[PDB]
Amino acid sequence: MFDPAEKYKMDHRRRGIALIFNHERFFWHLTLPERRGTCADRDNLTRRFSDLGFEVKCFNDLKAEELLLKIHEVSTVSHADADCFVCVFLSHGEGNHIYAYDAKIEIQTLTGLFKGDKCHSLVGKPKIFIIQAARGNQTNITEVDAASVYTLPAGADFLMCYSVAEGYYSHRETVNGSWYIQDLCEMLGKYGSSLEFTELLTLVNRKVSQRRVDFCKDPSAIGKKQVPCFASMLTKKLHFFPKSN
Amino acid sequence: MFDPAEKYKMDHRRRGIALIFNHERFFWHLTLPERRGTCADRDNLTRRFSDLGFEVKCFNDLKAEELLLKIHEVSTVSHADADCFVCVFLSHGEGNHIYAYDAKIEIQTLTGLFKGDKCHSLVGKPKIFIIQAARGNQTNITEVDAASVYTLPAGADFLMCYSVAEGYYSHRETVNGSWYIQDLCEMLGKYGSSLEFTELLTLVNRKVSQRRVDFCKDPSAIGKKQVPCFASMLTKKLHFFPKS
Ligand SMILES: Oc1cc(F)ccc1CNc1ncccc1-c1ccccn1
Repeated sequence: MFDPAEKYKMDHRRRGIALIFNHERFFWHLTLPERRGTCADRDNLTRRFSDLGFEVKCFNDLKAEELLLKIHEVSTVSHADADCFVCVFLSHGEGNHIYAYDAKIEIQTLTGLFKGDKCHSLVGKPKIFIIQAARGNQTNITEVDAASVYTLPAGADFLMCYSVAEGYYSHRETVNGSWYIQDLCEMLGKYGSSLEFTELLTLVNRKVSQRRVDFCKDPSAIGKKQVPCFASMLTKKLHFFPKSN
Repeated sequence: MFDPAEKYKMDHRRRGIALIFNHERFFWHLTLPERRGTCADRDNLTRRFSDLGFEVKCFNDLKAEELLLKIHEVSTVSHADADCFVCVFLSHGEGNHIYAYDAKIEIQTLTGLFKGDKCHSLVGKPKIFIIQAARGNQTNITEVDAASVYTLPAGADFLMCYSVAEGYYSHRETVNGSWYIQDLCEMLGKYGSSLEFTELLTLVNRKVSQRRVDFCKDPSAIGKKQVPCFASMLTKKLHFFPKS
């Protein structure tokens, strides 16, 4: 009775929550550059996830204490009547860390809040983390960052989506936002409501990888290709078909 | 005109090569245990990949020099007439490394041989690495290893398939072989020729994660669940439809 086309049950009362932690500026003593264009990423994601039925909650430039407080709140609330959970980090990072305004936080302690034991109401439901984070260097310009955040998985029924893999480069337009987020949001717009979500992330991999880097205004940006990846521990096909209003 | 259902071109003369590096025993001074049951993994993979049209080349207990020589040979040969490339490591590992018989090798130097620049004849073609490697701890029994190998991606058009993620445990039956390889090989057998390959790996994630660990013969094995993962940098849908 094992079914090769089994779908996650996506017929709960609510789609669920999408958190977006948006980080544009950092405490002076961290000496991290501003992420001009991140607000376009935040707004584009808010529209696309909202249109798929998510209750989107955005937070701008939280300090570590506030960020840990919000994400613990969301993890200890009931998801019993929700299909799934989405969490987005738009920041700088290094290895297994993301930067809040004032300090780095271990990604595993954030994903850990939504694992089986700690969040019973999300057991067997998709938990999707999207991470646009790279190394902070030091009218619509393209800024380019080295990959820095480990493309780690997170546990049963987690999907971890990364803007860039080791040895590649992350691009952000200061007005239009991140290449990865622009291409993710275009694909959510056209295909989010019909295509299997990993099939859609594969389109994003193609779109981002096909962006040409041979004729760049800045000569030092030439050859710096971007290739995203995703680490799936999903156990079923994931669709975001339109819900009953 | 951008196509949301675009498939990798899988209509070349040959499917391509599948390498399987099978490591059962290790140099005494490494203090690594034998991997009893790995030969079942090697044989099960050989049958399933052969049935999908791969030219399977197996190597048993190569030392670092021999392993680097074989994999460099395969990387510098023409893949122009091939659909794709598969490479399987059945060994112990730690972090960024896999064990040959005598020493550890950086996984990135092995995958790096098949990247764009270094292997022009595989550009735009799927490069699939399958890694059954965990920490060597010091009739058909179940041995259990802590996850140890980083679940890293490689580059454009690579798919990296891992038996186990951080915090989970890898299981091997000393006769029937690894849980991950048994479930992978069952799914290749039933669905390899019809299903999209990442869809099939998702079935393997479910099969392996549903294997119960509450009533184990060894009490210290209770609660040690196994969850695999894959890191995709594929740009299109990957199918292994029967060739003609
Ligand atoms: O994936 C990236 C991305 C990068 F930007 C730079 C390096 C890597 C590869 N490292 C890993 N990838 C997956 C899981 C764990 C690690 C890891 C953990 C601890 C120490 C080293 N690596």
